Amino acid sequence: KLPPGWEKRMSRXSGRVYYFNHITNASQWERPS
Repeated sequence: KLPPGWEKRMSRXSGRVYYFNHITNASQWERPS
């Protein structure tokens, strides 16, 4: 599973997947380990 707080999203816009963290407000293109 994704680590705590992380959600996989897609901007169906560009079709790019990204990840967002609810705890920290961080976002990143790559899947968290």
